[PDB]
Amino acid sequence: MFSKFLMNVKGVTPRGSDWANRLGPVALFGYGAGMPRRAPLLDFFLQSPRDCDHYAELTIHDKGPIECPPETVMFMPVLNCGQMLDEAAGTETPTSDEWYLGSLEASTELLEKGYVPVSVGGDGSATLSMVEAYKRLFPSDDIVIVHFDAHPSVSDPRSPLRVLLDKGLLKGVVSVGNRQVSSEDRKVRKLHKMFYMDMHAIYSKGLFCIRDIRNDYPVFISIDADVLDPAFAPAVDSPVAGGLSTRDLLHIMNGIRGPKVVGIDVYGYNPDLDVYRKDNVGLTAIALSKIIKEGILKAYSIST
Amino acid sequence: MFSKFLMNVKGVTPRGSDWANRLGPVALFGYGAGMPRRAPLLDFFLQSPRDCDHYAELTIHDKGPIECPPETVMFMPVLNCGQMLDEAAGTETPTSDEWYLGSLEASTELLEKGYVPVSVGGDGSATLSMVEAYKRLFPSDDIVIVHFDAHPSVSDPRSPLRVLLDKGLLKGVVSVGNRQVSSEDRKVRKLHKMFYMDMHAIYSKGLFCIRDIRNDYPVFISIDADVLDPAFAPAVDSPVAGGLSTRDLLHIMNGIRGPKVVGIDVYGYNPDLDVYRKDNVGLTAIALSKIIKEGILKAYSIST
Amino acid sequence: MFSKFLMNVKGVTPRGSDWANRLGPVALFGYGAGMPRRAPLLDFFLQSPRDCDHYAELTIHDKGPIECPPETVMFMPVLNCGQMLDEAAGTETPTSDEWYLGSLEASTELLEKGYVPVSVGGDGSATLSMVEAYKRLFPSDDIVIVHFDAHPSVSDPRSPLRVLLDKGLLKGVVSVGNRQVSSEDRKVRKLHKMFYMDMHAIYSKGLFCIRDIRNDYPVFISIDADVLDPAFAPAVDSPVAGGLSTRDLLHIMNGIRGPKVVGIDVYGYNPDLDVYRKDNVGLTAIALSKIIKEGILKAYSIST
Amino acid sequence: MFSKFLMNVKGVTPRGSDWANRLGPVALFGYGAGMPRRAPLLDFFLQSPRDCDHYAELTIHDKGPIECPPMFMPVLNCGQMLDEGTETPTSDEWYLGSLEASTELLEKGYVPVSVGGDGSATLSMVEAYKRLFPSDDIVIVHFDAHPSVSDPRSPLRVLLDKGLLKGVVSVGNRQVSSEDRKVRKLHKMFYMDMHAIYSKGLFCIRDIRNDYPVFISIDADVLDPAFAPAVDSPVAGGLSTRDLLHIMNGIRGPKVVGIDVYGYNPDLDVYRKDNVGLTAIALSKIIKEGILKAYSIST
Amino acid sequence: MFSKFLMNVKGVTPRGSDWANRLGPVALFGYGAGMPRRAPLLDFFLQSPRDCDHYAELTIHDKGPIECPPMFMPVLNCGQMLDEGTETPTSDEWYLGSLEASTELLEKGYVPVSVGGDGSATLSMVEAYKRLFPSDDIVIVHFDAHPSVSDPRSPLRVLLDKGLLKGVVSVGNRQVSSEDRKVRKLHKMFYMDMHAIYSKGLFCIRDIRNDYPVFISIDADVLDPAFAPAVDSPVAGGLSTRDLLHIMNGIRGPKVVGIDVYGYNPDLDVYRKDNVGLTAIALSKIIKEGILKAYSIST
Amino acid sequence: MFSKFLMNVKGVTPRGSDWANRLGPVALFGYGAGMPRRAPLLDFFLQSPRDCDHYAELTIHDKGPIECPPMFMPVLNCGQMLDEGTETPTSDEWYLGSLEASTELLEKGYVPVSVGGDGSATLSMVEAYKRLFPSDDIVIVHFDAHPSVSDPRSPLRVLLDKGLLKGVVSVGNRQVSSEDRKVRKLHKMFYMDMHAIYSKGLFCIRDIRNDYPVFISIDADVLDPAFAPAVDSPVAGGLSTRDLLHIMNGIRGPKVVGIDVYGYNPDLDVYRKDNVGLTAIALSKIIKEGILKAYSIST
Ligand SMILES: [Mn+2]
Ligand SMILES: [Mn+2]
Ligand SMILES: [Mn+2]
Ligand SMILES: [Mn+2]
Ligand SMILES: [Mn+2]
Ligand SMILES: [Mn+2]
Repeated sequence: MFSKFLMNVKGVTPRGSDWANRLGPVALFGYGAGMPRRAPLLDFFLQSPRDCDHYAELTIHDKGPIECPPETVMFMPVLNCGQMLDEAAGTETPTSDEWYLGSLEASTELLEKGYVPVSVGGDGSATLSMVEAYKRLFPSDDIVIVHFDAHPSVSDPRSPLRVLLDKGLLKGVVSVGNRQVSSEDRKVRKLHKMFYMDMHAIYSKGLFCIRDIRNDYPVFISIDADVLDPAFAPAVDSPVAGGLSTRDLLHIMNGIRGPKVVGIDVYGYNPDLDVYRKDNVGLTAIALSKIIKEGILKAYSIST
Repeated sequence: MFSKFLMNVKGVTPRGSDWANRLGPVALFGYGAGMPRRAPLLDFFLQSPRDCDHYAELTIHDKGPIECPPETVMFMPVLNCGQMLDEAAGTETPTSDEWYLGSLEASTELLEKGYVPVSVGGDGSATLSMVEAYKRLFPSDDIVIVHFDAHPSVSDPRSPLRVLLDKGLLKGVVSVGNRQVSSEDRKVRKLHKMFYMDMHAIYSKGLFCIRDIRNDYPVFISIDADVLDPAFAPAVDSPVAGGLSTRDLLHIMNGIRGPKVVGIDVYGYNPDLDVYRKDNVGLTAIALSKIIKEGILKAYSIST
Repeated sequence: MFSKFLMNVKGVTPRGSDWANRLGPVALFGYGAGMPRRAPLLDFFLQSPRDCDHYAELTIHDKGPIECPPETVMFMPVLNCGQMLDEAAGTETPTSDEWYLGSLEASTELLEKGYVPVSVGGDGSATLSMVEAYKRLFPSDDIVIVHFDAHPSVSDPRSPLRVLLDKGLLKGVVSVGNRQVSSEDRKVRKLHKMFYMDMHAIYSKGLFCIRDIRNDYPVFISIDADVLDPAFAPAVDSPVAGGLSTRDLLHIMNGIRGPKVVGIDVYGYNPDLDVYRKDNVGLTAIALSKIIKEGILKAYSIST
Repeated sequence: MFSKFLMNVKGVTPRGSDWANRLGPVALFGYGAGMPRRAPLLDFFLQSPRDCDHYAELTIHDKGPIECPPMFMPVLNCGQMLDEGTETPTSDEWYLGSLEASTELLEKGYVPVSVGGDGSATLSMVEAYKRLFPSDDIVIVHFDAHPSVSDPRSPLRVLLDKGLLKGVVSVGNRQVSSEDRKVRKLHKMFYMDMHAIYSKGLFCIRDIRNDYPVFISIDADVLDPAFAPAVDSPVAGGLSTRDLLHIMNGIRGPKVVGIDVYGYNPDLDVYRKDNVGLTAIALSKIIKEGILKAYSIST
Repeated sequence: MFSKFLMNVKGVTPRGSDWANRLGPVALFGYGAGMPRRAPLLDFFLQSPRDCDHYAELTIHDKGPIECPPMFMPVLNCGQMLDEGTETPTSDEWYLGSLEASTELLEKGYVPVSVGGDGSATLSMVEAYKRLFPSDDIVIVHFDAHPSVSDPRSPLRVLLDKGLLKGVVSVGNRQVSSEDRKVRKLHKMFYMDMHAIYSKGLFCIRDIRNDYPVFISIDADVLDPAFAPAVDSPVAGGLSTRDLLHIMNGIRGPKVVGIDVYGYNPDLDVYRKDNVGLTAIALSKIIKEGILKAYSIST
Repeated sequence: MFSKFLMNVKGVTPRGSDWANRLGPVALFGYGAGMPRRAPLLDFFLQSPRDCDHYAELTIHDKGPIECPPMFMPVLNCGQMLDEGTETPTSDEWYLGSLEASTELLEKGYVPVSVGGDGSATLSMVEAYKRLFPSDDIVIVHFDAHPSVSDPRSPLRVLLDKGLLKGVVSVGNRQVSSEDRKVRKLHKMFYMDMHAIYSKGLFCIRDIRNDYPVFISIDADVLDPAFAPAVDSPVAGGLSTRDLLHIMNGIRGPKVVGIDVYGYNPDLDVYRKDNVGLTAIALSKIIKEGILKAYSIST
């Protein structure tokens, strides 16, 4: 089912010793749980340009060894691991648990090898397995999640974030851009000392006057695409109007401080729900392609 | 023609005495003058979530009696009155005057029963009849209109707003978000002491630094969908680029002060003009669904 | 090929002596290099309303003589020159050089006659020929370009902007809204004292707190449509997410200071790439129609 | 008695026909009610420079005729109301003296500017204007650390109570009592307190919307005691001189009916080693820009 | 010795049962360690007006019982700690005196407010609170131009070192040494220096997020010397009185454990011609709003 | 004559080879033209603390060799130009004295910092630099309440007229005359007046874009008289000390050619009860951060 994906992942050479005490490198793979079988996002992202908002450039490599560039050239090595699902191994459509353990292995592999995992696409359950993987290899390390979502997503006890909280696994969590808050959410937001920046807060209180995010701990970044306004990311199953611009998000992302990025999860993208140009290119693919690129930049250039 | 709609409306139980000196409740109906017969907005709005931007929840009821929830639970009772036009009573397509008197009755009924009327869909002529209805039952009460529109809409002497002004019916009017101002408009804006916030004013002067709207009088809120940027609400017959985000509008809405809301009119939505996702959901329906919800919130939580 | 266009352009009466020492008038034409043969933008713009953001009105005239309105009525005379390409002269599709010399003549003609040229549509090469034309008639005059683009567009030595720089033709250039900056770009940005406002700068540093653009020299305004966010102008071959709102651009445009506008170039629009409403109207056409109108306003009302 | 002062005022030539449909001119005099006989402020201002914050210049004249120039600012010096017996006027003597003086100057076409005093000049000058122009509506922009409407004797409270004002704006209050709030409610007065201004960020106050003729009243104690200590009953946490200068610039209206700068007590000032007081330096600046406003107010 | 002062404090009636689950009441006393025997501040504040910046009013009582009212603010005046032999107490005499006094007042249900001194009152008052409530966590909001943690003798450094604080916020520092930064690192203290505040724009500081009981400590030298010159070792480029007033308003928390206003030296003040000091006017204002905070703190 | 002062300056060891391609070092001296013989400022600053606003520290040396350290800030004290006969130097004596002194210190590799005076030090120091480095272009950032270019005798007007400057920035002007505007036009000088700064909101001034070597000139009267009253001809509505501190921080450039802090007159100051002047406290702070800028200027 995923075999082909995990096999080469296991055959990935660990990061070189030349990478002495410096951030990176970044391993990138496609994850498609809860989403239709056609997952263009990973493939779409790779064809997109390399130049970033900040003055640096991505370099994507299908194979190792990932050489460490001089701490000055501003290249950003990224290991393409391809799509987790092999769109050839029959028409088998993996289970929830089948997706979890598949993702769990990839992250456990890439982390032990020293790479910073960036899952792309999916329904956000990758956030769960990727975080549990990290605390498995680094039980001492504390983790804080900056979670971009229009939904606080902690009501359902099965929700990836709520689970992490329930299992006493997080040092803290920041909820950026919520605009659909329920009674259950408020209760959980109370019970768990959760810092949160709802939309009316962000927009009315400053916009530019965003004092960054003070984080002293390794950071996991998870971005539900519906955090963006439906006019920027319409390819979502649960859209809520009054969201972030792509620029809005790009800004807040840059202000995330911390020692290291434990991993990154960009999800919520459904191609059957997108808004397409006349050349059949979707708005949300254009939006999320940018965000993924700058997410990788944060993994390479995060600080405190 | 509308008969079926008005009949049950007449059979609506007045607000209970339990509602002692407190805001609400809210009655909601569909109005489709000047728009194609298929009016999904009302139906689309009802299927949308109940949780609001601010920490409260809507409750929609097809029937009375609308019990008053404890002044703490944060539920927001809404009486669904359904679509004014009965899409079954032949293919008769009502007249301008036929729409006016139909709307006029509904508002007169719901107001005497104590409900706050919220018209949804249409071309904005509901604003005219709903306001005249209020001043009919409350001739002593002064009224101020916060009017969201890309067009000042007071040039044509037949325009609902201009008529209200011409008939000496308003204590004042605020024009938010205009970006197509004609010579005739400026003349009328002069003649009638009209306060107004054009787009370049709003955007350049603050954005966040919006000192709210100081209103001492009962407020009618009318929102032409074209006040929003065509990228947020493309389903408009007269789009003008450079408008409000859904967030932009949501913000300014929250800063509307006053004793009570006399009524709310959300209009300008044309489904034949919308931009649709691949699952045939329109951008403007997603946008206006949010706005309607928060409009209802203002009726329940307005102050000075 | 273009003959029909240039012929009447040559037969255009020069601006009257009544236009004593005052800004304008404005000549407008359609330019389609690098774009599909169907170029609706010019035609779409003309059907759009006349009223501006600022309190003035456009007047479009197919023929002279362009009378000077009293310095108070706030009318803005615009000479429609029509589409450069005659969509009738066979299916001949002009060359790069064929487009350059065609454009070069039109600008040279209209400038000597006293008009301010505004090219509409195309791939931005009109910027090159229009500027060289101006310095041909006014070799003493210094020129500064305010360039709106998501790409700095100076890497390729053939690029219109880079060429102008390389040929020592500009007093200065301002690059507004870049978000894809390469190594080559940074080198050229260094070598040529180029002032520039990237997207993260604009958005994080102020937004409203934009101290205008201090220009002491005649200004050429060139606007690649991709400076706008793909949600506002998706009809671009190279979209980059995280761009300007139409409002964003409108704002920054207003803050352009200078003695006179040497010319205006609005380009980057590809109808085969647009996002269309259900009535087959494209988002980018709605956006750029507004921008073109306000661009004309700047030519008539620029100052220092 | 003031005797000599009124003589000069009564003998003042009316504004020229060249002045038709132009703002101004400005009549300036010294008023010392509630303050010690030594009132240096008028003299100190006159000694102060002529160039303004905005790019224009004052021109001061002890006598007419005040000709109208094409970017200069003509000012008629009318001198000190009280002349040097040892007469110490009563409240009514100061009132009727000011009321008469202002009534003259208004008819002459000038814009009256009272300097010094305890703020009672505001009462007589507004009453003077509304006596001559009952058709005109009047709005007062009042700069003060105190709402100054508790005491029924207060010039403002009186003006409000006699149904004489279309509205009042209270800028920079930071000592509001229960009684103050009561009066603020019934007379429906807009007000921008100190905690408000600073929290709202001072810069994003472009202006104050106004369509009626404006009277400007500035209790010196609106400024922080570190900028204007020469005040009876000072309240800390006030405006910088720039803060006030800024907010003044944003005052809109057709015309200025008059200006009253008061609250200055030299026996309470903080003096440099050369015996120049901080408050005299501050208020000298403020007065100059008030005059500029009289010449350049608009909507 | 203080003798008489403690007598009154020990004989203070505890808070009424009407006060149950309401913030307050407030106990107020004068503390003069490190300062000359002439300590006018307490008396000066008491003479100052009662109306606050926010719309409420103080009510001062020399004796109980302090009844709980439905928008008034009850304040218990406990008077000057030192009574007029020529006894000049030692550091330990001031410490044990304050420590005892505060321990009493806390048990009585009152919120202690020390006035005057050198900031050593902060030490004893926090220690008093944590002595009675070891379960309670404590966070200190510290206004000072100096981080004041270099000297191991400093009240703050001691409090931190004894593992007594959940956290500390240092607002308005503008003289930070290498040693200061070292201590700031290991004890993980949040701090908002002067260059930060102004560059971040003062207005967009809505509040400071806090869930634990708060002690407020205000070294007077945090204000610019032009607002509070009566300080030993002044540092220019500080807060306006409004600036401080603003930042104070944004202090969040369940309850105020106590307040210490210090750094005031009358021999160093700048005086008006009527011998009233600038710093007394400034700090009199600040003290009033601190009391309002004790009554209206929340989250 | 200055005699002794120049002796020390001429005998100053040049900057070490360790200093190669590093900003600094800094030479500091006292200059007293146009001011009374009692010039406490230099001594007062030297007595003031060493820690800066930004996290670094000054180290002051009366003599060399000034070794280059890996976050300390070496400062060479050159002392008072005038030594205690009763000689009172002429304009030319102060000019040629300063011009010679600065020419030496520049060749030694040091960055000259004049302290005190009437602003004529700006003239000689710039002339000194352009005498040694005609290839270098120079831009002056000038802090002043007066554009100070009306008088053809003014140091700035002279510098401009002799075609010696690539550009000039005038920050904080609030008294602009017709003649000033004329000179501002022809010499094309950028300027940020007071009404501009405050209306533009002070916080959103990240920096000033500049690619040429910078001379920093600070007339003390740019600050509000409530912060710096010790100035001849004060103008109200100026910068807070923080305001100036902030704007200074945003000065960009490759190197600082020199710094001139002037306008301080102790006979005009406002003194605390212990006879310490407000302006000495303010300007002592400002001088320290100027030195930090010399060490940390960039683009
Ligand atoms: Mn979501
Ligand atoms: Mn409209
Ligand atoms: Mn481009
Ligand atoms: Mn007062
Ligand atoms: Mn201190
Ligand atoms: Mn000066």
